[PDB]
Amino acid sequence: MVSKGEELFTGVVPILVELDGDVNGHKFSVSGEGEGDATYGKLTLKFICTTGKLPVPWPTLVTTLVQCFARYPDHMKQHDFFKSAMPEGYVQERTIFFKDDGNYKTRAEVKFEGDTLVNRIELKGIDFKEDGNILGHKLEYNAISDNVYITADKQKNGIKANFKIRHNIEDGSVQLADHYQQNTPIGDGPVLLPDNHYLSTQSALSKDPNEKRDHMVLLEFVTAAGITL
Repeated sequence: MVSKGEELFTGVVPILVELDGDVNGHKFSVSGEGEGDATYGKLTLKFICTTGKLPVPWPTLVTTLVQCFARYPDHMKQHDFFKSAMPEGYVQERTIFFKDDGNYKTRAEVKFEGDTLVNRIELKGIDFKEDGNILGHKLEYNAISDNVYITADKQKNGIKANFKIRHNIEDGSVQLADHYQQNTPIGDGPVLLPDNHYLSTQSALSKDPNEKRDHMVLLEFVTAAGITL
């Protein structure tokens, strides 16, 4: 038997992303468009900073800027919280701690508007160092790849996740970003609460050679794993 939300991801689905941010009083907005194909766990997106120059490095915003596009293997389909919450959607909140520097706090709503999957985000960043790796733009425009560790939060009818991203710094060192995540459903309907597992995620960053606005092109693959059969 196929689930309710799962049917909405059987083809290629268009994606819109909108972010409003404020980091140490530098206000900025990002808009993104692309497509997701959950059969393959594949996302292709382009993001543009609509207010001018982005005041933080693009790689720092990747995790914030739609885990419902994860490929869940057939034997793990009963563990896909993200699709089960659709089309009504879910709230995704994070705190992201940059080691020896500031933190981002994010809140997003992820839901369908008609045929389009929308991710609407507010981001607040505080306590960043003006000469640090973030505000000082010392991070490599480099891929990021890691595992998102998911567990159920039966108390909230949702999930929690934790993971670390290691951003490469221009001098060969690493800037750690510790992520803490909570997702909760927006609707009242039932959702699937998973056993422990993870999402193996890889994001490749590139540029559009014809684009003069400050932008990021992204190709991403996301696959669920860690349960055995």
